Amino acid sequence: NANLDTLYRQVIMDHYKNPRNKGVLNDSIVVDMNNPTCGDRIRLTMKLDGDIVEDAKFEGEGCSISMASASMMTQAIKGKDIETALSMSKIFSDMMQGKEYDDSIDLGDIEALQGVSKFPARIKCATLSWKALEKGVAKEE
Ligand SMILES: [Zn+2]
Repeated sequence: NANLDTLYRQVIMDHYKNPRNKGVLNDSIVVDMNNPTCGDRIRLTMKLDGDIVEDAKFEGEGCSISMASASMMTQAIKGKDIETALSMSKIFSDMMQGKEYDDSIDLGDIEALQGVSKFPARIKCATLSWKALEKGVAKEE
């Protein structure tokens, strides 16, 4: 269990200390979202080719959970259509609240964030980036 806890922590820390897709995209949708209680803030940019998430980057500062989740999300949604990305967001939200471990879609590293469901107050952290995604694609309708 100690090694297993360390393995969960190492996946999350790999995404936190080696974040994927840091930065700001050219010619993109910009969404800002903040979690004032924990103090997490994310700026998600998304380059859409019509309804295709052609690219997605994020900048931010926050806890390990929120920034790791943003890294994993940007990596997971790249190349998907808006509809699929929103389905993935809903699947992840349900997985965070404990409703459905729907592995119909392979969420990869995102599933390590299931650990955070152990502490309910950090669920918001884990979902910050996904909320940004939804705000992003309700902006360009
Ligand atoms: Zn946080």
